[PDB]
Amino acid sequence: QQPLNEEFRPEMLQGKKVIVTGASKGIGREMAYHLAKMGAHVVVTARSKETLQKVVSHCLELGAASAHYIAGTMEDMTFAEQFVAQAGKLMGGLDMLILNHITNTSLNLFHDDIHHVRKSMEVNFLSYVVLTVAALPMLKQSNGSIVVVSSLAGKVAYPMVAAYSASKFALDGFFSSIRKEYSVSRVNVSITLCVLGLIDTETAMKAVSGIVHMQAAPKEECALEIIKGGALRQEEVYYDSSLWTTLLIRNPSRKILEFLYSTS
Amino acid sequence: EEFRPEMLQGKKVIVTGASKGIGREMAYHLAKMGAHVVVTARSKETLQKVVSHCLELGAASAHYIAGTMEDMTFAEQFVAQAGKLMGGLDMLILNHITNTSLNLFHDDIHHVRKSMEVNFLSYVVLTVAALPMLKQSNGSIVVVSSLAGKVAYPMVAAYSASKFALDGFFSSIRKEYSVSRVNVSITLCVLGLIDTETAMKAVSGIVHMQAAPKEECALEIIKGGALRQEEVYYDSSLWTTLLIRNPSRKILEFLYSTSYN
Amino acid sequence: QQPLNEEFRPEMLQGKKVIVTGASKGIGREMAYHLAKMGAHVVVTARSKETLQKVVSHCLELGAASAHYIAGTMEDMTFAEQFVAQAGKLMGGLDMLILNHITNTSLNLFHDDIHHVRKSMEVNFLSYVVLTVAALPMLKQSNGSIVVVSSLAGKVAYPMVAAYSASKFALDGFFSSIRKEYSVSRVNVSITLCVLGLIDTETAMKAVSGIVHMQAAPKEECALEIIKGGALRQEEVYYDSSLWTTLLIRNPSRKILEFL
Amino acid sequence: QPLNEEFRPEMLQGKKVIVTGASKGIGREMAYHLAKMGAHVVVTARSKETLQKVVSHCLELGAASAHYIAGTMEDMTFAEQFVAQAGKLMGGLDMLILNHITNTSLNLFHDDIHHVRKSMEVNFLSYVVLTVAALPMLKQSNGSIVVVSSLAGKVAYPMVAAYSASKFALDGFFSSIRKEYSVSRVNVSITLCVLGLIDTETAMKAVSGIVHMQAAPKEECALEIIKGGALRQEEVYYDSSLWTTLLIRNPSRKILEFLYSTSY
Ligand SMILES: NC(=O)C1=CN([C@@H]2O[C@H](COP(=O)(O)OP(=O)(O)OC[C@H]3O[C@@H](n4cnc5c(N)ncnc54)[C@H](OP(=O)(O)O)[C@@H]3O)[C@@H](O)[C@H]2O)C=CC1
Ligand SMILES: NC(=O)C1=CN([C@@H]2O[C@H](COP(=O)(O)OP(=O)(O)OC[C@H]3O[C@@H](n4cnc5c(N)ncnc54)[C@H](OP(=O)(O)O)[C@@H]3O)[C@@H](O)[C@H]2O)C=CC1
Ligand SMILES: NC(=O)C1=CN([C@@H]2O[C@H](COP(=O)(O)OP(=O)(O)OC[C@H]3O[C@@H](n4cnc5c(N)ncnc54)[C@H](OP(=O)(O)O)[C@@H]3O)[C@@H](O)[C@H]2O)C=CC1
Ligand SMILES: NC(=O)C1=CN([C@@H]2O[C@H](COP(=O)(O)OP(=O)(O)OC[C@H]3O[C@@H](n4cnc5c(N)ncnc54)[C@H](OP(=O)(O)O)[C@@H]3O)[C@@H](O)[C@H]2O)C=CC1
Ligand SMILES: CC(C)(C)N1CCN(c2ccc(N3CCN(C(=O)N[C@@H]4[C@@H]5C[C@@H]6C[C@H]4C[C@@](C(N)=O)(C6)C5)c4ccccc43)nc2)CC1
Ligand SMILES: CC(C)(C)N1CCN(c2ccc(N3CCN(C(=O)N[C@@H]4[C@@H]5C[C@@H]6C[C@H]4C[C@@](C(N)=O)(C6)C5)c4ccccc43)nc2)CC1
Ligand SMILES: CC(C)(C)N1CCN(c2ccc(N3CCN(C(=O)N[C@@H]4[C@@H]5C[C@@H]6C[C@H]4C[C@@](C(N)=O)(C6)C5)c4ccccc43)nc2)CC1
Ligand SMILES: CC(C)(C)N1CCN(c2ccc(N3CCN(C(=O)N[C@@H]4[C@@H]5C[C@@H]6C[C@H]4C[C@@](C(N)=O)(C6)C5)c4ccccc43)nc2)CC1
Repeated sequence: QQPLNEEFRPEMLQGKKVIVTGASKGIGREMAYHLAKMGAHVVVTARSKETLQKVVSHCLELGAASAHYIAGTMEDMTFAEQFVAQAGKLMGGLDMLILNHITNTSLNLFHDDIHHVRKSMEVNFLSYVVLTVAALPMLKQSNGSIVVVSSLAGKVAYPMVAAYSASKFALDGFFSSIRKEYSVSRVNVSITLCVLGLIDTETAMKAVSGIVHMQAAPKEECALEIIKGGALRQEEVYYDSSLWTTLLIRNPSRKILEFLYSTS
Repeated sequence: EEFRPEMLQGKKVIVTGASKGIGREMAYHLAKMGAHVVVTARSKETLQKVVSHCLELGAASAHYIAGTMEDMTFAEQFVAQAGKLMGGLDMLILNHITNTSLNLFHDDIHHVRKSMEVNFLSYVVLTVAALPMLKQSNGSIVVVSSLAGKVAYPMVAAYSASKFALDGFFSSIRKEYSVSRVNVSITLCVLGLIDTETAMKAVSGIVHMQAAPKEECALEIIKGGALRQEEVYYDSSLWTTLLIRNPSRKILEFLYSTSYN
Repeated sequence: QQPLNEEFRPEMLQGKKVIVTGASKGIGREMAYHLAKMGAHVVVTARSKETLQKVVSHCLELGAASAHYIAGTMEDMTFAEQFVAQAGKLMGGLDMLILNHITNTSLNLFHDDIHHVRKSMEVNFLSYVVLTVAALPMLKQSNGSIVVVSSLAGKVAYPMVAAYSASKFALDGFFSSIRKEYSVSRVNVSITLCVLGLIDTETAMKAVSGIVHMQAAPKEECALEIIKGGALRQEEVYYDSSLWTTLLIRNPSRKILEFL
Repeated sequence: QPLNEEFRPEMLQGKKVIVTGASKGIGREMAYHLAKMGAHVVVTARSKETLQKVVSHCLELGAASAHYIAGTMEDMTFAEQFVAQAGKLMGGLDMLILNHITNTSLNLFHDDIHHVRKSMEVNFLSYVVLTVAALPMLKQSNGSIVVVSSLAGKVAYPMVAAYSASKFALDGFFSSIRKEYSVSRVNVSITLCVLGLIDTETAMKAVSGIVHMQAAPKEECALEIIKGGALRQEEVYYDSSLWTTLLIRNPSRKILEFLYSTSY
C-alpha cells in the first residue's frame, strides 16, 4: 500500500478504535498501554480474564477513551469471529486490528509433535485470517489498518522453533498476497507485517534462558514501533537490537520479482 | 560431483501427487533410472496407468497406494506400507497439493485451512513417518514448493501461505538435523510456472507468461534431491533463478546460529 | 548526512548560485537549462567557447537570474582553481557545485593505453577534487551542496571502459570518505553521488553504437533527477532505465561496514 | 575461472614472482613465504639497505633465487624498467604482486591535493604501468596479477580519503580488465585482495591515538594473498573477524555485472 509520508505523532491514535490480541502480557500489553496513553478506544483479548482485567485497569488510568477486555481462546474460530463483532459494538466501529497472540511455545528440537505444529498453525495463523475476515467490513468503512505481528523467525530459519517459524512464514505468504489483492481491487485497508528480533518479554526471557545468549530489545519501544508502523500504513516494520538485522533483512530481489509480475 | 542417473538405480523412492503433472514426470524419470517407486494420489485409475508406464520405462518396481492427504492417518499408514513394500526408503518426494484456482481471497477460510492441512501439515506427518527409515539409509526429503512460496502474488493467498510455511518448517528442521547429526538431507524446490495441464487450465488466460517444461522440471527436482542441495530453482527465465537467492537470509541465519548453546 | 525530508519543488533552486561543469553538451547542458527555468544563477564551463555562449543565451531566455560562462580545459589544474574563484565572484557566492565533465572516451579493450588512464584520472577525478577544494570556503558559508556525476561503471565493473571505470570508482572512494569526515567534523556541506545508467546523450549514443545494445534513459529527466537529489541533500542518486538496477545497486553490507 | 583445488606451497616452487613494497610489512612477509616455497623472487621498494637484508633472508629461507631493484614507484620510467629487469633476472614472470603504497597517515582532508595526486600516482597509476610492462611475460606463462587493496577500497572510512580513492580506482580498473580478459580469452588471472587492519609496524603507528580495533597477523595475511593469487581467485578477503568476510561480498554487483554483460 501507500504509506503516509508523515512523521508519527501520538495524536494520530486519539479516539481511534483499536483491537489488541494477546494483550494480557508481553508486547500486546505494552501496545495497549501506549494506545491508552494516546487516548484511543481499546479492546484487549487473551485467555486469562484476571490478567486482562489488570491490563484494562492500567489502560483506564493511563487515559484511554475507553478500554474493555473479552477473554477467550483463539484455538476456537467461533470465539475469534464473535470477539471482533463484540469488540466493534463496544467501540462503535474499528480503525486498527493488531493481531499479536501466539500459542505457548518452547525451544525444542522437532521430533513427532504434530499436535504442536497443527495448534501453532491454527492459533498463530488461521485465527488471524478469521479475525481479518470478521474485521474487514468495519476496516473498509474507516479505511483502517491490519497490523500483523511476526518475527525474524518468519523471514529466516531458526532451529528449535520449527512449528512457530512455519506459522510466521505462513503470515508473510498470506498477508503479503492479500496486500497485493487489496492494491488491485482498490481496498483502502493497510496491512503492516512486523518483523521482530528477540524482545525482553517475560515469556521470551524464560524460554531462551540457558539456550540462547543474545541481546533482547525493550518491549516498550518495540510496542511503540509496531503502533507507529501500523499508523503510518507501512508494509513492513523491522525492530531488532542489531542493525545489521535492520538493513540486511530487507529483500529487494523479492520486490523486483513481485513488481515484474504486477504486469503479467 | 555431477549428477549421474545411476545414483537412482535401485533406490527406494516415494512420490506423492504422482498421478499427473510434475509428480507423474518424476515417477517416469525415476522409472527410466531403475529406481523402486511407490506413487500416491487419490485416483486409482490414473495411478494404475502411471504404474504400468513406470514398469515399461524400466523401473526396478512400481506400485501405487491411493488415498487423500487430507487424512493424516492415511499419510502415516501410507509411509509404513510403502517402506515395508520396498524394504526401506532412500528418498521421500513431497509434491501433492489440494485443488487450487486463481481467485481473490473472499472469506473462504475453509480453503485456507484445507491448503494448510494438505499442502503443509500432511508433509510434516509424512516426514515424521518416514524419518526412521531415512535415518537408516542417510536418505533425502524433497519438498516441492513454488516462487509463490518465496514472494507474494495476488490470487493464490491460501496456496502461498502453505508454501511459505513449508520453507519455515523444513528450513528450521534442516538447521536442527545439521546440529544433531541427522544425516537426512532436505531439498526445497522453488518452481516458476510449469506447463502441467492443471497450471495451464488455472492460469490461461488471467495471466500472460512462459511455462517451463514439466519433464525437465521433474528431472531438476530429482537431480537436486540426489545431490542433497538445500534449494533447487527452476523457471523459464535464468534471470528469475538469480533473483530467488537470498544471501542476506543466509548471513542472518549464520549470525543467529552462534547465539545457540 | 541529513537529507531534506520534504518533496522537491523547483522554487528550492530560485536565486541559488550554481556551477555546472561539462555544460556545453549532453547532461551538463540539460542541467544548466533546468536551473535556468528554475530561476537560478548559473556559471557554466567546458572548452567549447561558442557552444557555452549559445548555452548562456538560451539560459537567460528560459529565465535564469544570471548566466555566465568561463571556458577552459579541466586538464589544467590552475584553470580549475581560478574558474571557481571567478565563478563565485560573478555570483557573489556559491550554493551548489555540479561536477559533471569527463575527458573524451570510447569503448575499447585496454591494452597499453596508460595515457588514457592518466588523462581520465586527471580530468574525471583530480580536477573534481581541485574544484571542491576551491569551492569549499564558499559552500561552508552557504551550507551548500557538492553534486558528483558518476556512473553504474563507478559501482560495478564494465569491460571496454577500464580507465573511465577507475576514475568513477575513485570518485566514490574520495567523496564518500569526505562525506564521513564532514559529518564528524560538523561541516554542513552535503555530498551527492549520482549513479547513472546509459543516458540518450549524443556522445553516449555514438559511443555504444554497434557495441552495446540496451535502453537509454532520457537526458532531460536524468538532469532533473540529479538536481533534485542535490537539492534534497541525498547521499546517492540512482537513475537508470531498468527498475532492477535502482533497487539492486544499494549496498546494505557496505552501510554496516561503515557504521563505526 | 579459479583453480578447483586446495592450495599447496608447491604451487609456488620455481615460480617467477615480483613483490612490490617488499622492504617491510606485508610485502616483506610475502617475499619470505615465497622464498620458503622455493620461488624465484624479485623484490622492490625504495630502501636499498633493507631490500638487501630481505634478499639475504630469502636465500637463507630456500628461495630458488632472490634479487632486489630499488626505486620509487612515483617514477613511471623506473616502474616500466623495473619489470623488464625483473624478467631478465628470473627468465620470465608467473606472478606480479602489486603491494606498495605511498606514505599515508590518518588525517581529515582539507586542501591536500598533493597527497591526493601522489596517492593516485603511486597506489594506482604505477600498478597500471607495472601491469602493462608485465603483460607480455604474463601472457607467455598464463600468469597472475595480484592487487593488494583494502576494506577502504570497498567502503568509505573518514581520515583516508586520498588512499580510499586510490584503492577504489584499483577495483574499477582491474575488475573491468578482468571482464575484458575473460571475454577475449587472455589467460592472465587478476586477484583483488581486500584487507582489514593488519598488524604491520606502519599500520600500528598510524592507528595509535585514533581507532581501537584488533589487527590481524601480517604473516597469515601475506600467505592468504599468495594462496588467492595461486588459486586464481577474483577476490581474497582477510580480516581479524570472520563477520567482515561475510559483509565484503557483493552478490548484487555480481548479478548486475552479469545482466550488463549480455548487452555486449
Ligand atoms: N518476545 C519476543 O522475543 C518476540 C516476540 N515476537 C512476536 O510478538 C508477539 C508477542 O510476543 P510476546 O509478548 O513475547 O508473547 P507472550 O507469550 O508474552 O504473550 C502471548 C499472548 O497471547 C495470549 N495467548 C496465548 N495462547 C492464546 C490462545 N490460545 N488464545 C488467545 N490468546 C492466546 C497470551 O495470553 P493467555 O495465555 O492468557 O491467553 C498472551 O497475552 C507474538 O506474535 C510473537 O510471535 C516476535 C519475535 C520475538
Ligand atoms: N505447475 C506449476 O506451474 C507449478 C507447480 N508447483 C508445485 O509443483 C507440485 C505439482 O504441481 P502440478 O503437477 O501442477 O500439480 P497437479 O495439479 O498436476 O497434480 C497434483 C497432484 O496431487 C494430487 N492430489 C490432489 N489432491 C490431493 C489430496 N487431497 N490428497 C492427495 N493427493 C492429492 C493429484 O491427484 P488426485 O487429484 O487424483 O489426488 C495430483 O496427482 C505442487 O507442489 C505445486 O505447488 C509450483 C510452482 C508452479
Ligand atoms: N551519457 C551516459 O550514458 C552516461 C553519462 N554519465 C556521466 O554523465 C556526465 C556527462 O555525460 P554526457 O553528457 O554523456 O557527456 P558529454 O560528452 O555529452 O559531455 C561532456 C562535457 O564535458 C566537457 N569536457 C570534455 N572534455 C573536457 C575537458 N578537457 N575540460 C573541460 N570540460 C571538458 C564537454 O565539453 P567541451 O567538449 O566543449 O569541453 C561536455 O560539455 C559524465 O560525468 C558521465 O560520466 C554516466 C553514466 C552514463
Ligand atoms: N597494514 C594494514 O592495516 C593494511 C594494509 N593494506 C594494504 O597492504 C599493503 C601493504 O601495507 P603495509 O605492509 O601495511 O605497508 P608498509 O607501509 O608496511 O609498507 C609499504 C611498502 O611500500 C614501500 N613504498 C613506500 N613508498 C614507496 C614508493 N614511493 N615507491 C615504492 N615503494 C614504496 C615501502 O618501502 P620503502 O619505504 O622502502 O619504499 C614498503 O615496503 C598496501 O597496499 C596497503 O594499502 C590494506 C588494508 C590494511
Ligand atoms: C548481532 C547481535 C546483536 C549479537 N544479534 C544476535 C542475533 N539477533 C537476533 C536473532 C534472533 C532473534 N530471535 C527472534 C526470532 N525468534 C523468536 O521469535 N522467538 C520467540 C520468542 C522466544 C520464544 C520462541 C518464540 C516465541 C516466544 C513466546 N513469546 O512464546 C518464546 C517469544 C527467536 C527464536 C529463538 C532465538 C532467537 C529468536 N532475535 C534477535 C539480533 C541481535
Ligand atoms: C523476472 C521475470 C523474468 C520477468 N519473471 C516474471 C515471471 N515469473 C514468474 C512468476 C510467477 C510464476 N508462477 C509460479 C508460482 N505460481 C504457482 O505456484 N502457481 C501454481 C500453478 C498454477 C495454479 C496455482 C498454483 C497451483 C497450480 C496447481 N497445480 O493446482 C494451479 C499450479 C504461480 C501462480 C500464478 C501465476 C504464476 C505463478 N512463474 C514465473 C518469474 C520472474
Ligand atoms: C537489459 C536492459 C533492461 C535493457 N538493461 C541493460 C543494462 N542496463 C544498463 C547497463 C549499463 C549501462 N551503462 C552505464 C555505465 N556506462 C557508462 O557510464 N558509459 C558512459 C557513456 C557511453 C560511453 C562510455 C562512458 C562515457 C560516455 C561519454 N559521455 O564520454 C561514452 C557516456 C556504460 C558503458 C558501456 C555500456 C553501458 C553503460 N546502462 C544501463 C539497464 C537496462
Ligand atoms: C563489522 C565488524 C566485524 C565489527 N568490523 C568493523 C571493523 N573492521 C575494520 C574496519 C577498518 C579496518 N581498516 C582497513 C582499512 N584501513 C586501511 O587500509 N588502513 C591502512 C593501514 C593504516 C594506515 C592507513 C592505511 C595505509 C597504512 C600504511 N601502511 O601506510 C596506514 C596501513 C583502515 C584505516 C584505519 C583504520 C582501520 C582500517 N579494518 C577492519 C572490520 C569489520
